[PDB]
Parts: sequence; structure tokens; C-alpha cells
Amino acid sequence: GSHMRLLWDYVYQLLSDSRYENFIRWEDKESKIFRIVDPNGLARLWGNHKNRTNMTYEKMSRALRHYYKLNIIRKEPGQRLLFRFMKTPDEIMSGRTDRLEHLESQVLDEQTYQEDEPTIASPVGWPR
Repeated sequence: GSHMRLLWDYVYQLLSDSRYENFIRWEDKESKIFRIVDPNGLARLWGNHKNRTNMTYEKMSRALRHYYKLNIIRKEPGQRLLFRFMKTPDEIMSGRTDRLEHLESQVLDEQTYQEDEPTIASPVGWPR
């Protein structure tokens, strides 16, 4: 609680400004259908918000994973990065944010160390 700063709040915030038209924009704002225009940069934007460095979309989608079950966000039928905000911040603050507020930290830790340079500190081969 305290103050919502979850992924969906930030991404929805991007949807409220024409700056990010090349990053994300509304396809049907009333249906809450929105298109992620530049997923790499969208991930970077959210990384920026989450004080994270190298956030790729495949790396960001891990947070979205939960939203699919929370039926917050779905992928539109027969689309790429066309999604649907089934519910907005106001609706999501019904209670399911507790796992999300907890998860964002975790998803940012689940994967590799936001690797920029493929280094071998030990015989590994990282799951980039």
C-alpha cells in the first residue's frame, strides 16, 4: 500500500501522454485496449521507473505475467502487443496489489543481473 507505483500504474501513465506515442498508445481507450508500440523502450521506461538498468520487454513481461491471472491485462485476440486493461489502478486497488508490490521487486530479481556485457565470472553461460 502507501502509494501505488506498480507497473500498470506507470504504463497507464504513459498512455496518458503523447510523448510515449512511439512507446505505447491507446488503440481503443474506452475498451481499454492499448498497444505497446516499442516494447524494448517500454520495458526501459518501466525499468527507469523501477530504478532498473537493462530492462528488456521479455524481461518486463514477467511482471505482466501476473496481470494475466489477475485479469488486469490480457492480450487482444490475434494481436502482438495489443492488450486490454480489463481494470485500471482504481479497480486493481481492490486488494490484489499486495502480491504485485511484492512481485515487482522479485521479477526484477528473478532473471539475470540485467546483464549488458556477457561476462563469465565462473563457468556459467547466463540465462539471458
